[PDB]
Order: sequence, then structure tokens, then C-alpha cells
Amino acid sequence: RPYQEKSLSKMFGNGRARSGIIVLPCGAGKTLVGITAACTIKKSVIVLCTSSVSVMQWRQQFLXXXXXXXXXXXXXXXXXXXXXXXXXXLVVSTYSMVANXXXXXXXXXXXXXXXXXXXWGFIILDEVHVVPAAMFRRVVSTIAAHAKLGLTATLVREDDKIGDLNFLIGPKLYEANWMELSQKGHIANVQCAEVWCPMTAEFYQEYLRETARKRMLLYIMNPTKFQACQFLIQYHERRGDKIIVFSDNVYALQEYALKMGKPFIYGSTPQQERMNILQNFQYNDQINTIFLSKVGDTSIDLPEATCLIQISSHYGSRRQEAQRLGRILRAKRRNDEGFNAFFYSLVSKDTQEMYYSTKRQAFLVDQGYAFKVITHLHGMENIPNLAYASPRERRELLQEVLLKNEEA
DNA sequence: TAGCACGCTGTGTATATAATAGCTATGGAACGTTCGCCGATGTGTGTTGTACATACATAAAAATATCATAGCACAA
Repeated sequence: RPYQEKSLSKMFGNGRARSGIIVLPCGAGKTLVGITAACTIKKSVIVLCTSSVSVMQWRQQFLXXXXXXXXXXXXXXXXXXXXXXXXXXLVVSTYSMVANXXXXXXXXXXXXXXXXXXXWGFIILDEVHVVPAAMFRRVVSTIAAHAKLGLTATLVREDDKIGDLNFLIGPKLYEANWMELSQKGHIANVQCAEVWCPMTAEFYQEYLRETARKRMLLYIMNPTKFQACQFLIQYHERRGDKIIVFSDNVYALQEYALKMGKPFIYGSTPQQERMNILQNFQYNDQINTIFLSKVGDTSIDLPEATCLIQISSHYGSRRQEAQRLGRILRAKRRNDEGFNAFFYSLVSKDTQEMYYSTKRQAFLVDQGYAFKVITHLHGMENIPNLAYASPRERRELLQEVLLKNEEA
């Protein structure tokens, strides 16, 4: 990819003594850039990752290059260990395993052999936006190499600590514009859209009488959000496109999941059921609407479903939802003549959550994506299958929300 | 006059020779029937001691957000 050689030209310029951060999309090949840099340096390279799936991907890249089984390419994890050799090495480690404090499973010595014997020379950190934390400062404080590299896709955080990475690892060298990359490769056009649904009177006065995170249980459970949600679901099913529903709250995800009758993936869920739901979403055309929480978004991103719906949201964590949204957008690439990606933000008027979703839309403006407002698409008035459209169901839902407030 | 005893009559017995008719024991082959003592040495289990792989509540980490309290500032 041209931008990858545009990033490698900086390494080809000076050669020795360099450190910086390279911003590349998730769908791009930053791991290939790490492989090329590993071929240019030829030394013990350590790749800092947070999940085993990324370790398996880096191992697949090592297989795409050459060798992995002979005593040279090592693997560090809490399950097994593998030997290494000087002058050339490729190993992937976990942040929580290298960090620690005093808990030990007779494996911290195996890491202190890679760090004690001084077999290093190249540092690779996956997702640098997570570095602003004490454990990563300890990791950097326990390592020292000749060349450092930071592979990440985003860096927008409101912790005011992203600027420290300019001296902890190095200043950002190349930031690729996702619009020009969309022109190089169709990574699904980004259509940002907020749905403005009216707010009922009872949920408005009860919403004002509530506060903190409890008023979210009155912002999400609005009947017009159920009507507009069903209208968007039936609309996308009529267009023949799969639907992914995001929710920062597990309770709302279970409510919409059970009322819509679709599979759901949330916390404390068996992994076999998660894999079954994933296979049903990949193969079965009857399941075109999935309800995914943060566990289903951080662990895996699927290239299907051009329809992304956002209902639940948390205060301040708008940039993280923009990063996950960006992961689902960049995950969809196949060079199509159309390829229209639709992001909907179900927001209710006069609520305290839309005013942060606007900050998320500001983050979506900083990336160059297109944003437009949507009050209501004509067609919901012709859907007799809408729930909570009658005053009876609205009063019953009001009583259910009041009971939910009495439980919390 | 009938059993008993005596004399008389018929039969089997052994033998060569042939005629030349049916009659039959024999060995083989095939189908249907009830039935099937103390000492020394050596094995033989079963609950269970030992043991391994996956589940699951814990520990912890890590990542973060929001009310309360002290101090400083402002008002009835």
C-alpha cells in the first residue's frame, strides 16, 4: 500500500536512532509495516498486545514472512513459553503479564530472562491510545531499545495524556487521512446520522426528576426510540442489509434484544454461545440483526452489516464509541461501486445524552467523515407492527420503567 | 371200551449231477431327526489413591466517572 511506503521512507531516510508513532486504519496493513521494519533491523522484536487473537495474527504475519518454529521466534504467554536466540527474534507479549505487581505463576522469570539477558532492539506497541496508564509507564520504564515504533489507529482522548506520548515513545511521524485512503481503497463511505425522536411528557418530567446514570434508564427506554428502532430495523431488512446494534448498557441491550427477538452477546456470557451466534451471523441469512455490547466489539469486528445503530451511550466515552465505530467502518472493505455505510444515533429531544453524542459527532468531523441530521424518515407512520405506539402500551412501559427505577 | 404198548408208515438225514425260475442278505450312498494338609508360587480383581483437563467464582488490574468535604469566595 502506497501510504505504507510513505511511512517506510522515514525509516529509509536516517536509518539509525528513530522513534515515532504511525497512524494507520485497522483494515490497513500496519503489521506488514512491522514485518518490513523487522526485516530492516533484524533483531529481537517484542510486540506488546492486549489479546491473544492479536498474538495469533502477528504469528500469522511471521508465517507470511519466514520461520516461526526454529529456536528464534519466541512466544510469551500465561500458557506456555518458547526459547529465543540473539541477532534475530520475533516475540509477542501481553501488557498484563509483563506489568503485574506480586502475583506470579512461575512465568515472570521467563519474561525477566528476555528483559534481563538484554535481547532487544525494536519495540512495537499495538494500540498506542491505551498507553496513557500507569502499567504502560512501568512497561516503558522496564524496557530500553535502539528503535521504537508505535502502531495505532486513533488517538482521541479527553484525559489530556495523549500529548505525553511525544516523549514517552516519540512524536507522531505520519498521520494518514482516512478520506484519501477511502479514495485509494473503498473502506465504506461513512454516513453519520442522528435520529431525533420526540420525547413523551411522563418520561420527560420523570427524566428531569432523575439524575446521574439512572436517568439513562429513562433516556433509552423511551417508546419513540422503540418505534424508530423497529422502523430502522424493518427498513434495513427491507433493503437487504444486516444490522448491528451497539449499547453501552447491558440492561438496555437485553431489553431491546428480547423485545426484538434477536441474539445478544453481553458480559458473563459463555464463549460457545458467542461463537454460535457469530457463525449464525456469518452463515445464516435469517439472522441479520445482532445486539453486541462492548465485549462483542472489542474482541472481534465483522466485515458484514452496513447498518450500525447506536442506542445506549455513556458520558465522556464518546471517543471510544467513535473508535469502535471506526473499527467497524474500516473492517468493511471490498471495493464496491456503492458501499454506503449508515450510522444512526437514536437520540431523544431535551435529554442530557444527545449533548455528548454531539461531541462524538465532533470527533467524527475531526476525522473528515460526513455528518447530517435526521429528524424522522417518512414511513414509520405506515408500520402497524410498532410497539409502544398506543397509550396503553406507553403507560405499561412507564410502569415498567418506574419499577426499574425502584429496583435501582 | 380207551389208555397203554407194539407194529407199521411216512419223513428227515447225507450225497453227485444237471436243469434254471425268483428271493434275498450285503455294502454303499443319501436325506430327515433330536441335540448341541502345609507350603510355595502365581493370578485377579474393585473401590479408590493418584492424577489430568475444563468451569467458575476470585484476585487483580485498569480504566473511568461522579458526589462530598475543606478551603476560599460570596450573599441574606
